Amino acid sequence: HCVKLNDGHLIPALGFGTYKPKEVPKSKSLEAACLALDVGYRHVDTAYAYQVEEEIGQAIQSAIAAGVVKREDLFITTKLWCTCFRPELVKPALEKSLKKLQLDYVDLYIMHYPVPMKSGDNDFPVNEQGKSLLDTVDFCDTWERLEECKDAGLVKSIGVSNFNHRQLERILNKPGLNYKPVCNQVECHLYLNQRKLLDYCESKDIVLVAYGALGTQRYKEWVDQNSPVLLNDPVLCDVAKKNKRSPALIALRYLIQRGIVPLAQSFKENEMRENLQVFGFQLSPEDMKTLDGLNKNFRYLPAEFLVDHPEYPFVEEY
Repeated sequence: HCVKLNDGHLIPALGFGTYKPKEVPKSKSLEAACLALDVGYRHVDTAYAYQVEEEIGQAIQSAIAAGVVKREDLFITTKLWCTCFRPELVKPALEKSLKKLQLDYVDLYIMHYPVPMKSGDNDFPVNEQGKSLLDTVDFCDTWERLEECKDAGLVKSIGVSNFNHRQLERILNKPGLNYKPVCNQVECHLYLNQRKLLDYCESKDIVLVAYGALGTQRYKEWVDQNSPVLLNDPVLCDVAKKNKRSPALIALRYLIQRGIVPLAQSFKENEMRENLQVFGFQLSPEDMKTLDGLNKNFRYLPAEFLVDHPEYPFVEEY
C-alpha cells in the first residue's frame, strides 16, 4: 500500500518511526530498525536531530548484507535540522546524513521545521538563560538548496515538516520554484486531527505525514482525569470493540483513511506486527464521523524552543 507523491514517486502508506527518547541506549534503535525490517516495514523515517542515523544505517546495511531486502525496496526519509538551514550548509548536511546512514541517496529529505537556529555542533544552541540562539534565514532560500540536492541525485523527493498554511504558500508561490514539497510531516492524531491543514495540503497534492499518532502517554496526563489520554478514550474504546481491533489500530486506521501517512513508533515486536495489520480492516462512515468528533486541537509537541522566532509555526490557526 502506497501513496503517490506529486513528483511521481511512491511512499509506503505506513512508516516506521525512529524517534528515540534521550534515556534509551542508541543500540536499541539499531535493534528496533532490524526488527522492523524483519516484520515487513519498508518506509523508515529518521532525522539528523534524533542522533540515531548511524544506527539506522547499520540496520539497513545489515539487512541488505543478509539478503532480506535490497536498497530499492526501501523508502528512507531523513531531515535537515534547524542549525543547517543556511544555504551553504544544506547540501553538506545531507551529505553528512548520507555518510552516517551509509547510503548514496535518500528517498525523502525534508526541512525539520521552518525556523533556523544558530549554526554549529550543538543541535539546541542556547544563551545563558536557556533561550534558543536563532537565525535569520528565509526558508525559501533553504528550499532552493534542497532542490539542488534533488537535482544532484542525492535525494529522490523533497518536502517539509511542521510548516503552517502561510509557510507552505510561501514555498508554493516563491519566484523561481523548481519543485513543490511532496509532504508536510506534522503532529496528527485523533485529538489534533489537522482537518484544515489536511484539506489545504490535499488541494495542493501535498501528502500529510503524521508523527505522534497515538497522542501523549505522559504520566501527568494519566493522573489528571481532566486531561484526556487518547489511548484511554472511551469513545475510541467503543469503536475499537465494535471493529474487533485495538484502540491504537483504530487511531492509525483513522489517519490512513484520511489519506495521511502515519509513522508508527515502537521498540516492541508485538506492536510493530500489530500496527502493520492496519491494512486488514476498514472503518465505516459512521465510525469515521465518530472519530472526527474526538478532535480537541491538543498539540502535544509544540516545539517551545522555537517560539521566539517570527516563523514559529503553531500560533496561527492552521
